[PDB]
Amino acid sequence: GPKFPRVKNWELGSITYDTLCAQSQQDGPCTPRRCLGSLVLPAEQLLSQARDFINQYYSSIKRSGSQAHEERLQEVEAEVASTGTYHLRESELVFGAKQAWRNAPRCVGRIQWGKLQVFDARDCSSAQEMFTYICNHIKYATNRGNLRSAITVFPQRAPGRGDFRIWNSQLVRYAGYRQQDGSVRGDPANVEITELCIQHGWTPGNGRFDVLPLLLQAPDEAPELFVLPPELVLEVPLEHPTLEWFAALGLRWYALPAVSNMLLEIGGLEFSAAPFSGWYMSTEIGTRNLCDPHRYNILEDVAVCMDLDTRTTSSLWKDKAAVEINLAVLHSFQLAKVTIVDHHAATVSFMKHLDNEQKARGGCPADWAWIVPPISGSLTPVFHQEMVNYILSPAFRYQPDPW
Amino acid sequence: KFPRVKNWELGSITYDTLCAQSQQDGPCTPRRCLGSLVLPAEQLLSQARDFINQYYSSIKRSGSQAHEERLQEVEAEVASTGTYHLRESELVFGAKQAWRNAPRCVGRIQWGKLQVFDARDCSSAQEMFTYICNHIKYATNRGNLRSAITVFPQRAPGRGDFRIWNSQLVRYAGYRQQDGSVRGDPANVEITELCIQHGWTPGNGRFDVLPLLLQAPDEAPELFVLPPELVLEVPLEHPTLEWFAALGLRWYALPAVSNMLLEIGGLEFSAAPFSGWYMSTEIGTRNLCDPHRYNILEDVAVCMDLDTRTTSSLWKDKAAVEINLAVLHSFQLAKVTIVDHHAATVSFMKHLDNEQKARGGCPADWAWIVPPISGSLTPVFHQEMVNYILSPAFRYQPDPW
Ligand code: HEM
Ligand code: HEM
Ligand SMILES: Cc1cc(N)nc(C[C@@H]2CNC[C@@H]2NCCNCCc2cccc(F)c2)c1
Ligand SMILES: Cc1cc(N)nc(C[C@@H]2CNC[C@@H]2NCCNCCc2cccc(F)c2)c1
Ligand SMILES: C[C@H](O)[C@H](O)[C@H]1CNc2nc(N)[nH]c(=O)c2N1
Ligand SMILES: C[C@H](O)[C@H](O)[C@H]1CNc2nc(N)[nH]c(=O)c2N1
Ligand SMILES: [Zn+2]
Repeated sequence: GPKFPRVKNWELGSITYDTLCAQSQQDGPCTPRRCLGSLVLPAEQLLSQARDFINQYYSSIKRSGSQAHEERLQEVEAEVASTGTYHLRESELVFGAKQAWRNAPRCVGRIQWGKLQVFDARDCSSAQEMFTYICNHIKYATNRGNLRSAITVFPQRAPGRGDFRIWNSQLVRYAGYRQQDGSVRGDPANVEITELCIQHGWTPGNGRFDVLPLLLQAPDEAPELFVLPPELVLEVPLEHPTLEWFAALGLRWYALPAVSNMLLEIGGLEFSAAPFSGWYMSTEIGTRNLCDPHRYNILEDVAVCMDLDTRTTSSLWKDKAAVEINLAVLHSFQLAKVTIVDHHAATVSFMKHLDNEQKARGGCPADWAWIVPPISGSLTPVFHQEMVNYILSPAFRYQPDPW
Repeated sequence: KFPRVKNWELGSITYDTLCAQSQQDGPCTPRRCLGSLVLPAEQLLSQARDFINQYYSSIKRSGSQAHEERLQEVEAEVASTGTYHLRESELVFGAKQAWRNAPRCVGRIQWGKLQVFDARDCSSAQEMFTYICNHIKYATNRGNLRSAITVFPQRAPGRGDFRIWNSQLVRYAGYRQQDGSVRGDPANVEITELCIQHGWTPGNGRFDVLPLLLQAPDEAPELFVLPPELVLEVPLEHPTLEWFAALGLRWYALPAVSNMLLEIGGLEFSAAPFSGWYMSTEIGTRNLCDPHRYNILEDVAVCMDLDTRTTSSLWKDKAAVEINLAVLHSFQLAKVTIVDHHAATVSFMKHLDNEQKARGGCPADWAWIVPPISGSLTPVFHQEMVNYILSPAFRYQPDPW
C-alpha cells in the first residue's frame, strides 16, 4: 500500500487509504510521543490562506487555472495589499460555509452537508438587526417541525474593531438557577449565562425549562438583551409509548439545535458570529442532556418509577432507564411531527457519507470519540470503523466566551 | 509540554508528567491522529539498564551495592553474548509493570495482584501444555478467579520462537458451512481450520472448545486437547425471561490472552499467556452481539416480541441490555467472578487517581476504556485521557502462520 494511513473496518474487513489528510494545513494536538485525541479543547499569513481557499473555490466549479481564477487571485491580493483584509463573493461564502460543515470531524450528520441554506447577513450593523436575522433563521429552520439545515453569517472580524458575538452557546437554551442549598433548578450547563442575563436586566423565571433570552453584541458595544417570542420556539413535551407515568414527569426539549458561539473561518477570514442549525440525533437529548450527572441527571428518578433496583450496579438499572428515556425522546418528537434521527439511522448514514467522501476526496476527517454514540456504541456500525482525524479549512472552531 | 487533563463531569484537572518517560513512538503526528486504529548491543543495553533502574527503584534500593553489581552483570552478559537473562523477582516485577502500563486495560486497579509462573525452563510443546494446564487450574480456582501469567522462554537471535497459535487459551470453534454461513464463533474460522489440518477431529456445535496448537522453536506446532474438566463454562439464563435458558447459550469463565508479546528490559517473551476475569460487556455485548460474531440480537429481540421492523423502536438497545443482564445473573448464580461495566469503570477512575499520586499519570486509550454499551453512563466517558507507550509492555504480534 501507499504512504498514507491505512483505514480498516473490522466488521466488514474492508480497507481504504486516506489521501485527503495530505491537504491539512493545521496541526492538531497529537505527537509521536503521545495521543491527545480525547481532549475536548485545542500579512503573508492571510494571503496564503486566501489563495488556498480561492484555489478550492475554483477547483469546485471546475475552473482551476482559468483567467477568471487568476483574476480573482489578483483581486484578493490587491484588496489585502491596500486594506489589510479582503471580502468574499456571495457564492464563495455559500461554498465556504458548506465546506466548513463537510470538514467538521465531530459531526455525524454530514451526509446532509450539501443541503444547507446560507443566509448572508454581512450587512448587519446593530444588535437589533442581529435579532431580526436570528428570528428569521429560527422561523425558516423550524418550518413548523419540518426542520431545514441553515446558517446565518454576520460580518467578519475586522482590524482593531470589535466583533459581532452571540454570547449564548445556542439560540435555544434552558435557564439554570443556582439554589440556596447549592443545587441547581433547570440546566446546570447554563448557570453562568443565566447569571449574566439577570445582571443585564432579565427578570428570571423559576422553572426547570425556562427558555433563555439572547445576549447579542455588535462591535464595541455592551451586549443587548432580547427575549425570543414564545411562538417562535418549538418545544416537544416528552411522553413514553407504553409507560403512562412518563408524561407526568413534565420533561420537555426544544426542537431546534442551533449552535451560536463557534467561529467560522473561511480563507483566513473569521466570522465570529455565524449561528448554524440542523436537527437532533435523539441520543443528544435522551442520553447526554437528560442523563449526564452534571446535566438534568434524571436516571435515578426514572429508574425509581420503573421500580428498578438502584442500590446495585449489576441490576443495570442505569442502562434500562437510559433506553426508555431515549425511546421517550424518539416517540415524542415523532408524535409531534418534529424531525429527529435515531443513533442507528444516523450512524448508518454516516457510513454512507464515508463511502461518498472516499470517492470524492479520498478520505473524511472524523473524531471517533464524538461520532460513536453515548449509548449502544458497538451496536452501531461506526464503532467498528477506524477513523483519521485532521484539521481542514474552511472550518468551524470553538472560541472563548466574550465575557 | 505536560498535557492538561480534565474531567468534564467534575471539572477537576491534572497534568500528566509520566508521558515524558515514554521512549517509544505511537501512530499519531501533529498532521493527523490515528488513535482509533487497532494495530544491536547499545540499544538493548540502555533498555536493560533502564529496566534494572526501574526494578531497584521499586524495592527502594537505588544506588545500593546490589544495584551497582546487577548493572555490572547485565553489561558483562550483553558485551559477551549480545543478550542477558532476568532473575525471577525481576521477571515478576516486569510482568506486573507491563500490566500497569497497558493503555487498553480497564482492570488495572488489580495490577499489583498477579501470580507469575516462571516457565522459562520449558523445552518442548508437551511441557508448554503441562504449564498451560497448571495455569488454567490455578487461575480458575473453581470460579473464584485469580489473575495469572505464565512466561515461556524468551526469543533468541539464532532461532524460532516459542508460540501459542491460539489467540486465547479457551476459544470456541467456528465451522464454515456449505452455504458460506458460520456455525460457532466466526472470529475463529481460521484457527479452527488449522486445528483440523493438524489432525483434530472436529465437533459440530455452536460452543466446541478448541484444542491448543503449541510451538517449540523451529518445529511444526503440536495439537493438545484441554481436559474438559479444566475448562469452566457458564450456561446463560435470565433472571425473569424464562425462555432465555433455551437459547442454549454459554460462555467460558476464563479470559486468557495467549498471542501477545511481553517485553521486559529489551527481552521479548513471545509466549506469555495471561488471564484475569471478564467484564460482562465483553461477553454480553461484543462476543454475543457483534454482527461479525455470534450476532444474536435479532433472535433475542424476536423472543422478547420487540418490533424488529424499524430502528427507532430501539429493539437492538433493549435486547442488548437483557443479554448483558443474563450474562451477569448467570455468572453470579454459578459463583464465577465477573464485573459489570459500571463497577469496573468506577474502579478504573480510582486507579487513575492512585496513579496520578504514584507516578504523575496513567496511559489510557479512551476508545477501549469506554465500554461498548451505555458509554456516557460510565464516569470514564467524561474523563480525558493521554495515550502513550511505556515499557515493560505487552504488544501485539503477527500470527505465526
Ligand atoms: C442536519 C442534521 C444534523 C445532525 C443530525 C448533526 C449531528 C451532530 C451531532 C450528534 C454532533 C455532536 C454534538 C455533541 O455531542 O455536542 C454534531 C456536532 C457538530 N455539528 Fe452536526 N448535525 C447536523 C447538522 C449540522 C449543521 C447544519 C452544521 C453546520 C453547518 C453542523 C456542524 C457541526 C459542528 C461544527 C459540530 C461540532 C460542535 C462542537 O464541537 O461542539 N451540524 N453534529
Ligand atoms: C483482573 C481482571 C481484568 C479485567 C476486568 C480486565 C479488563 C479488560 C478489558 C475489558 C479489556 C479490553 C478487552 C477487549 O475488548 O479485547 C482489557 C484489555 C487488556 N488487558 Fe485487562 N483485564 C483484567 C486482567 C488483566 C491482566 C491480568 C492482564 C495482564 C497481566 C491484562 C492485560 C490486558 C492487555 C494487554 C489488554 C489489551 C489486549 C489487546 O490489545 O487485545 N488484563 N482488559
Ligand atoms: C468546551 C466545548 C468545546 C466544544 N467543541 N463544544 C462544546 C459544546 C458542547 C459539546 N457537547 C455538548 C455541548 N454542545 C451541545 C450542542 N451541540 C449540538 C450540536 C448540533 C446537533 C445537531 C445539529 C447542529 F447544527 C448542531 C463545548
Ligand atoms: C487485531 C487485534 C489487535 C489487538 N491488540 N487485540 C486483538 C484481540 C481483540 C481485541 N478485542 C476483542 C479481541 N480480544 C479478545 C478479548 N480479550 C480479552 C481481554 C481480557 C479481558 C479480561 C481479562 C484479561 F486478562 C483479558 C486483535
Ligand atoms: C472526555 C471526552 O473527550 C468527552 O467527554 C467527549 C467524548 N465524546 C463526546 N461525543 C460527543 N458527540 N459529544 C461530546 O460532548 C463528547 N464528549
Ligand atoms: C475501530 C475501533 O478502534 C475498534 O472497533 C475498537 C473500538 N474500541 C474497542 N474497545 C475495546 N475494549 N475492545 C475492542 O476490541 C475495541 N475495538
Ligand atoms: Zn492521536
